[PDB]
Amino acid sequence: MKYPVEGGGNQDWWPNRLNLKVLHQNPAVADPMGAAFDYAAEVATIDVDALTRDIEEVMTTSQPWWPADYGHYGPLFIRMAWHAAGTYRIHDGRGGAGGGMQRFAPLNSWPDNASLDKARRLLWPVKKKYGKKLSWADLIVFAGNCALESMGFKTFGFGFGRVDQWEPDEVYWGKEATWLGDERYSGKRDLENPLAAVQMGLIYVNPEGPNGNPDPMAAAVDIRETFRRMAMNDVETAALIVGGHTFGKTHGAGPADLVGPEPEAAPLEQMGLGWKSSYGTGTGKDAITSGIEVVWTNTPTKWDNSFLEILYGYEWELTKSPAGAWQYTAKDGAGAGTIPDPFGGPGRSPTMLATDLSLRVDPIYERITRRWLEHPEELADEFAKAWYKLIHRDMGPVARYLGPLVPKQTLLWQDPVPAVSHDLVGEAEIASLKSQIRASGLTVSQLVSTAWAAASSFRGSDKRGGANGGRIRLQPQVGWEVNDPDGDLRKVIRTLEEIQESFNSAAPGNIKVSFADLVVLGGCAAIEKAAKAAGHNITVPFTPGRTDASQEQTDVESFAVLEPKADGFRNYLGKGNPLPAEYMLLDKANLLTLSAPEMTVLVGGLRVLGANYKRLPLGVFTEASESLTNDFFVNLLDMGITWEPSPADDGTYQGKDGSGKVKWTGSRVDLVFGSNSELRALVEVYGADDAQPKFVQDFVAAWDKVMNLDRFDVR
Amino acid sequence: GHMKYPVEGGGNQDWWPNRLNLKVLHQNPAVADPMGAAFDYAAEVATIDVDALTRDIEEVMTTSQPWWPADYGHYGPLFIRMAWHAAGTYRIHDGRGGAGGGMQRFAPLNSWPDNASLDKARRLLWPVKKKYGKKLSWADLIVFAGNCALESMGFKTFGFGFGRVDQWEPDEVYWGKEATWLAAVQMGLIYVNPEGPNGNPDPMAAAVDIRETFRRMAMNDVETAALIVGGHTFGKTHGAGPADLVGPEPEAAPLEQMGLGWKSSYGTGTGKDAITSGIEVVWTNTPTKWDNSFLEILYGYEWELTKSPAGAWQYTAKDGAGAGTIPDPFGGPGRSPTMLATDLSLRVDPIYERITRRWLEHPEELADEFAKAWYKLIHRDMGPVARYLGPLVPKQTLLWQDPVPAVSHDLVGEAEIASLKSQIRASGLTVSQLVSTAWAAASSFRGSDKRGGANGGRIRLQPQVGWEVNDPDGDLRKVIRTLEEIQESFNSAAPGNIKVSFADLVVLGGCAAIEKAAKAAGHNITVPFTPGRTDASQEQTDVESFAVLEPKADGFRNYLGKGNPLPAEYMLLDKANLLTLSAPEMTVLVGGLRVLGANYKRLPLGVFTEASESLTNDFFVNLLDMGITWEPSPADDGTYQGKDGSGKVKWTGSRVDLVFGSNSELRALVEVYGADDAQPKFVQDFVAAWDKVMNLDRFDVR
Ligand code: HEM
Ligand code: HEM
Repeated sequence: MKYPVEGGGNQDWWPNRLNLKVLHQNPAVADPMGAAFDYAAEVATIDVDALTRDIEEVMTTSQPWWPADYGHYGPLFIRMAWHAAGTYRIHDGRGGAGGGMQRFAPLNSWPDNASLDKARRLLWPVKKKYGKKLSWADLIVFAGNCALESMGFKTFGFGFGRVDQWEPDEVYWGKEATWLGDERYSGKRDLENPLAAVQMGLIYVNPEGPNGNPDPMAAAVDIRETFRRMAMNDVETAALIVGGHTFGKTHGAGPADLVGPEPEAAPLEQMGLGWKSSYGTGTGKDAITSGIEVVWTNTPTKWDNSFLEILYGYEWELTKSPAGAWQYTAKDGAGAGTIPDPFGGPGRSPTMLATDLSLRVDPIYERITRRWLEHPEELADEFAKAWYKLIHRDMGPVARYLGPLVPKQTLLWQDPVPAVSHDLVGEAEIASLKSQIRASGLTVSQLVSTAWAAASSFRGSDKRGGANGGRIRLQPQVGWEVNDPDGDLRKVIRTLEEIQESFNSAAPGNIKVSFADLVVLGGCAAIEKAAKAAGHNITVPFTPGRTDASQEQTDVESFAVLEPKADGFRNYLGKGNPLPAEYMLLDKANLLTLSAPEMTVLVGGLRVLGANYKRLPLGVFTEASESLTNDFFVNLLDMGITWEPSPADDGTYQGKDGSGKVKWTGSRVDLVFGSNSELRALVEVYGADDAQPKFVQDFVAAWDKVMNLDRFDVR
Repeated sequence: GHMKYPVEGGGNQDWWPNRLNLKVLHQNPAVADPMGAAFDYAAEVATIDVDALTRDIEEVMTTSQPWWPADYGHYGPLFIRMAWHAAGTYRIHDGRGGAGGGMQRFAPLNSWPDNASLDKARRLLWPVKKKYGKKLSWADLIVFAGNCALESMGFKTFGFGFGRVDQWEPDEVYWGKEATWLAAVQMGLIYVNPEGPNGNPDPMAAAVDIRETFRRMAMNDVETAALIVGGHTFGKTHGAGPADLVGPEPEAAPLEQMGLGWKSSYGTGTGKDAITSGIEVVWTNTPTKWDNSFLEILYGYEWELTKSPAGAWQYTAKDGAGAGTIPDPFGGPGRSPTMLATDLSLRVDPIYERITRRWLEHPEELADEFAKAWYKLIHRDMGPVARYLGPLVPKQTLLWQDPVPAVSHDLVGEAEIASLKSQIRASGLTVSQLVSTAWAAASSFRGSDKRGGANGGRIRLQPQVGWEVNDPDGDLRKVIRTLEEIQESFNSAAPGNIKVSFADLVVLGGCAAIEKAAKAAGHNITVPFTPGRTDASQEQTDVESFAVLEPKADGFRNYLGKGNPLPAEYMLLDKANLLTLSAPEMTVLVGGLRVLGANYKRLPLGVFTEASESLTNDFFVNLLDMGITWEPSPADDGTYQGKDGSGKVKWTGSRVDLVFGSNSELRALVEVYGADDAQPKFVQDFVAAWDKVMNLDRFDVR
C-alpha cells in the first residue's frame, strides 16, 4: 500500500534513492517568525532575575495533572535538561540541546523520554510570559540549571542563544526497527561508529546493565563507552552520574503493561501527552516512567554529599522492582525506613540502580568516587564543570554565548581563539595583500585547496572547526590525509607566514594581519585571478577579523573527530564509509549548511579550479588550466561522450568520445550530477549557453558563504 | 537492516507510518531554486523569439542521433507522444498532474512504464534548451516541441501560450496504492492498457476504460476520439524484441547511463531494434505527414488478433489485405496494416463509431476537433487566460477557460474604497456573514490547475451558490442581495466613470469585516485591497466543470462532508496545500476564522473565545490551557468536549480543531501566537494570510 502525500511518498518505490530534501531543512517558509527575527537581539535583553523567579515559582507549585514529588519539580527539570543534551555525539556533532529537538523529533517518544512531555508542558507558563524573547531550547536547559541553583548547588554559568527550529532534524539513530534494539554491536562492546547509544531509544545506557543483565562490571564498561562517545572522560562521567542522581527518584510503582502509547501514537484528546497510565490515579504516588522504584538519597531535593555515603555504606544485594525490573537494595535490611516518601507516609530502604554500583565496583570509578567520598568540594567542582560542558557542547564558539551569566574564563573544549589585539586591514591593505599573494608564486590550485581545507572542517551541527583560529598549521589538521601534508600545505603555509611577517613588519600604525585571515585572503585572491582568466572582473568579498590559535589552545584528541573520511568537494574518499560516495557528499553538504544549487556550483567550480585531492584529473572536465569557467557542467551534459566503468575496478569511470579515445575520467560524485534527475536539473541551469556570468557570481556567493560559516563574532 | 540513513530516505515515517506529514506545506522552497528570488519567468519568456525557436526545434527533429536513431528521419512523432504524456496526467478531481510544472522529468513520472523511451526524447531537446537557458523553461519546451512537431508535419494548430514555470523538486501526488508497477484502482499507466482492460484484447471492453479515463480529465466523446485519431496519425510503436532484455528504469539505472533508462540488450538496442512497449504497430502509410489515412485504414480492412515479436496482443488485417503497404522506419520491407487493441474501440463501439464514420468523409471536422482538443489538452492547468504569454496566444476565448469580462471602467481607489467600506459596515451584515461569504468566494481556488477563486464573481452563480458548504439554506442569498443593492447604489452615484463589480464588493466586504473585528479587538489596521475583479455571467460558467471544485471537506470552515479518503486532519493539510499556504499561514487562518465566526452552520465547534466577532488570539491561548480536560463526546459524533476544572463543559471541538494542540509540529506554531504580548503579531500575520488568500487568482495584476 502507499499513502497519498501527507502519509508518505516517493521514497517507497526506490527506498535507497538519493534524498536531496535534507539540503533544504528548516526552510524560511516554515519559520513562523519571519525573515527579520534576530534571536540574539531579543534574548540579549531579557531579565534573568524575573526569569529565575518565574522558574522557581513553577518548580515549587504542584499541578493536578502531574503531582510534584516532594513538592518540587526540580529533579524532573534536571533530568529533562540533560536528556536534551544527552543525545549529542562526537561522530558528527548532531544531537544535543542546541536545537531543542526534544519536542517533535523522533524522540519525544523515546522510551527514556517518558514523563518528559509533562516536564516540557509544565514550563508553558514561563514561555508564555516571554514569548519570542526566549526559545524552547534555551528554556529547557535553563530550567534544569535554575533547578540546580535553587537546590543548593552553585553552577558554573549559563549562556543563552540556542535558536529554535520548526522541523525535526533527521538524525540517524540506528538501524533497529523496534525500540530498544541492540543491532549496533560487533563481537565485544564495539558500538558502531555513527551511533553513541547502547540501544535504540536509550539516551545513554539501559538502567539494568547490558541488555537487562544486572552486572556492575559490564554496565560500567557500557557507561564508559557511551560517555566516551559524547566527549566525556572518566572523571566527568563519574561526576555527572553522582551529581545527577543526588536529586530525585525513579517511578516504577505499578506494572508497565498499564501504560498507554507514546505521544506520537496517542489519541488526540491527550493534547500531545503520552504514556497515560491506568494504574491507580496514573500520576503521583502511582507514576510509572521506567519501571524502577529507587530513591537514591534521603534528601532528594537538596544538594549534599549523601549519594556516595549511601553507596559506600551498604552491601547492595539484588532484588526486583515492583514493576518487574532489576535493582539493588541494602543487604540485611540496613537503614530501613530512612528514605522519605515522595508524597508522605512510610520510609524506604536504601536502593541503588544497577548502573550506580558500577561507580564503586569498576576500579577507575571506584578510585575517583572514593576520592570524592571524603572530599565533597572536588565533587562539586567536577560536577559544575561537567554540567557546564554538557549543556554548552553543541553551542559553538564562545562568541555565541549571550546573557549576563556567561563565565569569564575560557575552556579548552571550546576551541578558544585569542581576541583581536590590533587593528584590522581594510579596503587598501587588503588590495596590497592580494597583490602580494598573487605575486608570491603560489598557483591557483594551491591557494584554493588550502583555503578550502582550512574552511571545510566546519560542522553546522555543533559549530566546531572552521577557518577561524588558523588551525590548519597546527598538529591535528596539518597532518590529515585529505590535506596532503606531503606535496603541499607546507610550501603554502611557509610562504603565507613569510608574507604575513613582511606585511606586519611594515604596515602603517597598529594594523596587522593574522594567519587565518591571510589564508582566506589568498583563497579569495586566487578565485578572483581565475575569474579574470575566464574573462570576468569580479571581487570576492573578504571580512577580516580572524585570529590565530596556538598549539596549546588546540586539543589534538578533540579535533580527531573533525577529520573528514570523505570530502566529495575535493574528490577524496577514505576508508570505512557506511555509504557510497554521493551519499557522503550530501552528508558533507548538509554539515556545511549548503543548499543544492550551492553544492552544485561549489563542486563545479572546485573541479575546474584544480582543488582536487592529489591533483587528480577525476572530474576535471575542462581544457583551461585553472580558470573559473563554466566547463564542468557543459561537458557533463554532453552526449557525445559515452561513460563506462574503468576496466580496473576502482569506482572510477572513463568517458570515451565518438573516436573511441578516452577523453574524460570521473568518479561517483562527478557522474551523480549528470545522472540524478534532481541534480541534472540544476546542472542544466549553469550549463546553458548564457550562464557563465551567473555561474561565476553564484560560485563567488557560495564561496563567501563557506568561508564565513564560522564568523559568529561578526554575525 | 531497516531504519536507513536520513540521507537515503530515513526519517520519522519509518517509526510512525501514518502521521501528519507537514513537509507537503513547505514544498518547493525558495532555497532550492537556482534562479534566485528576483527571477521573473513571465518577464523572460515574453522576450523570446518564437521564429528562431521553431527554427532550432525543426533542425533538431530532422537530425538523427547515434544514441537514439530517428524513425523515418523525423523526431516529430516522438515529441508529440512526449508532449501528450506530459499533459496526460491531469486529474480533474484535484487538479494535480499536467504539464504545468514539467514533472515528467522528475522521479515519479520519468520512470513510469508508459514513459519509456521518453527520457531519450527529453534529451534530444537539450541543444534547444542550451541556447535559451532561463528564457525558456523545460515545462514550456516539452509541450512546445510537440506543438511544433504537429505544425512541421502539416497540421495547423490552434495556438500556443507560454508561461509554465519550472519547479526544482518533484511534486508529491497520490497516483494510487498498489506498491507494484501496473477499474477499481488506477495502475501505473497513463490512460489505459494498450492491450485492453487488464491485458484482455477485447476492444469493446477497452472502449469503456478509454471513456472513463478520458472523462476523468475533462474530455468528452468527441474530444476523446479526435485526440486518439490525430495522435496515432503519426509515428509507430516499438516492439522489435522480447521485453526481458530491457534494463532498469532511469531511477534504478546505473550511473554510466547518465539518467537514461530501459537500456535494451537486444541487437543494437536502438533504432531498428527499439523496444518501448512491445507491440510494434505502424498505424498509417505516411507516419510523418498529417492526412486522413488513419480512419481510411481502420475502416478499410477487417482485423484479427496476433502477437508482437515481444509478445503482446495486437490486431492485423485479415487474410493479408494489402501486405507491404506500410513503410518501416529504417529502409526495408513493407508491413501489413496493423492497429492497436484500443484503436478498434473507435470502430466497434456505438458512440465512437458514429463520430469516426462521420470524420471518414469530412476530414475538415476531424482537423478542427483535433486542433481544439490538442489546445485544450496542453493548456488545462495554465489557469486564467491572462497567464498566456508569447506571440502565439489565440485571440478568441473558450468556455473551459472560465473566461471573465475585461475591466471596462475606471477602478476605485483609496477614496471610494473608504466610502464603500463605510456602507458595507453600516448595511446590517454581521462580521461573520461578510467573512464567511468572502472566504467561500475565494476558497474554491486550488493552486494545482489554478482554477476558481474570487475573480469572476461566481459565488452568486448556479454551481457555487448551491454548494452545501456555502449556504446551509441561510444567509448567503441575503448577503448577495445586500451587496448587489450596495453595488447598484454606488454605481449610479459615481464621480466619473468609476464603477465597482460584485466580486470586488465581496472581497472588500470581507476586508471591511476584518477591519471591524480588529478594531473591536483593540488594533487599528487596514486590510490591503487590490481592485480589478469582474463579474462573469451564467453562460460563461460551465456548471458541470465546476462540480469538481466543490469542497468535500473544508477544515477552515470546520465542514466535513462525505466520501473523504482520510480523517479530518489530513484533508485540512490537503486543502492548505491546494491553497499554497505554509504551516504558519494555515495556523493563523484556522485560529482567526474560528473566532470570527466563519464556522459552517455557525457551530460552536472550535470557537474558544468568549466575545466573538473580535480578532483575538483567544483560540491559541485557550487551546494550550492545561486546565481543560478533553475527552470524546458521549455520542460518536467525532467531536470532543473539554470540561473545566469542575464537571462543566467549557469548550467543544473537532479533530481539525484539536490537532493543533496535539501535533507536536503544529503545537509549536500555536505556542508562538498563543504567548503573551503576541497579539499584534497574530493580527498582522492573519491580515497577511487573508490578503494572500484573497489575491490567489489575481494573475492580471502580477
Ligand atoms: C549527566 C548525567 C545524569 C544526570 C544529570 C541525571 C539526573 C537524573 C535525575 C535528577 C533523575 C531524577 C528524575 C526525577 O526524579 O524525576 C534521574 C532519573 C533517572 N536516571 Fe539519570 N542522571 C544522569 C545519568 C544517568 C545514567 C548514566 C543513567 C543510566 C541508566 C540514568 C538513568 C536514570 C533513570 C532510569 C532514571 C529514572 C527516571 C524515572 O524513573 O522517572 N541516568 N536522572
Ligand atoms: C487510449 C489512448 C492511447 C493509447 C492506449 C496509446 C498508446 C500508445 C502506445 C502503446 C504507443 C507505443 C509507444 C512506443 O511503443 O514507443 C503509442 C505511440 C504514440 N502515441 Fe499514443 N496512445 C493513446 C493516445 C494518444 C494520444 C491522445 C496521442 C496524442 C495526442 C498519442 C500520440 C502518440 C504518438 C505520436 C505515438 C508515436 C510514438 C513514436 O512514434 O515514437 N497517443 N501510443
